[PDB]
Amino acid sequence: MQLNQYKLQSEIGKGAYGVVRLAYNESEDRHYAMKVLSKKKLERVYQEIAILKKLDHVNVVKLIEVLDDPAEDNLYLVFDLLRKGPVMEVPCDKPFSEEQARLYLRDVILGLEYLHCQKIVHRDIKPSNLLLGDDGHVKIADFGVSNQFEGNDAQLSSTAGTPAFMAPEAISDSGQSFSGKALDVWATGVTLYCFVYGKCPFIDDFILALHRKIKNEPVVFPEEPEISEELKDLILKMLDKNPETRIGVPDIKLHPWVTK
Ligand SMILES: CCS(=O)(=O)Nc1ccc2c(c1)[C@H](/C(=N/c1ccc(CN3CCCCC3)cc1)c1ccccc1)C(=O)N2
Repeated sequence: MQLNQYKLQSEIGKGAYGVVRLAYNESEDRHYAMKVLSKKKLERVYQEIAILKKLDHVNVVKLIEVLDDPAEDNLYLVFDLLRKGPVMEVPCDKPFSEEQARLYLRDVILGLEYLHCQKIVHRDIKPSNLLLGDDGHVKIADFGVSNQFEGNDAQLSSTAGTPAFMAPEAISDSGQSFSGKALDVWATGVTLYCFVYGKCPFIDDFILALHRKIKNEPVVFPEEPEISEELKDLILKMLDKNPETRIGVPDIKLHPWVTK
């Protein structure tokens, strides 16, 4: 299958959207990752995809181009190919070192800072959505649940993303909207915990039990592997159940663990 300048080759991943496939550009001798969406599965989307194409940061996966036959179902988003794939899948048998987790936390924070400066909240930060670049740095991927906002923050009502990474305020009977940036800090906190432990801080196969744990249980650090008191401090501030006091990106950047 040829799609303009790309030869579509084998599948490398699948989802609710559709698939991701290798796309060979012969005129460049470069492979790409082509995300093939179904329009029936998805007006407003065309505008959101156009915002995503404007994004340019070393810790955000670059959307190269969009191909579309309006008379047909498929929508093709062409991205940079990162052949090392997701940095981690949870749960896993062996986590990263604390030192390695730090380099990846720095990447995510810089990427997130950049997205928030561009008035985007990601809403699905998690290890499997962090692609490992050939330069050793992670790039934030999967913007399917992201939202653009105006002003200083997103104000949100609906829940979206991955249950195990959703902040308490997003799943609580608030009768009130919640701030989108603090959702991304929380999710990054869950992610950070996954980097050093290989498992989420709140785990349950039963969604109501998962929600209860997220809302009601404190973070419990496994006795092994041991981590630094400084990392524990950062994780507890990022997983503060109160979004009003939960640490922000500016302070995360100044945290002693991050700067050490
Ligand atoms: C989950 C991210 S997404 O929403 O699919 N977006 C996205 C954007 C840009 C990308 C990608 C995805 C990938 C991407 N790369 C990737 C995925 C899987 C592997 C490992 N396989 C192992 C089996 C043989 C082929 C290679 C290597 C690279 C990917 C696709 C689907 C799910 C997770 C990761 C890539 O290289 N660039």
